[PDB]
Amino acid sequence: IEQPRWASKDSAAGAASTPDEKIVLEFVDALTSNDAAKLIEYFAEDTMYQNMPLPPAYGRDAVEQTLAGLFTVVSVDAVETFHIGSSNGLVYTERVDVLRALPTGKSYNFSILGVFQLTEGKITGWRDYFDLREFEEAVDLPLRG
Repeated sequence: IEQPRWASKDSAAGAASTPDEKIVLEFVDALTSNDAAKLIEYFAEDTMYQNMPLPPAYGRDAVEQTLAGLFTVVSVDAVETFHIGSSNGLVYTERVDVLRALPTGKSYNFSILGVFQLTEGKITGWRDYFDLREFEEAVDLPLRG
């Protein structure tokens, strides 16, 4: 999985330079855990998680459940973060997630730009934007949108 032509060293993951950037980098790196119980610890009680524009999860319980549901049908095999940056309390990750369907073994590269909001170092919001065309096939759960 190569570096894109448009990747900029000035915003590379290794150049993350605020507490929030470093926390978010750590979190998306921990996605390969496939471990909802570990991942949920990064979230505030008052929080949200959405794969745009699918129905959002609000509240830590809902986030935990949807993360747990994901890892029953999908392994996040790799996360490759090309850019990380932050502005006005928001953190951006321009990246690629590699998802492998557990029942088919088929692998999928998703180009993602995600925005995170943290409050006192805990995730208050997380919205990933990417193409969902292959998402319905890749995740063996009914899309609810």
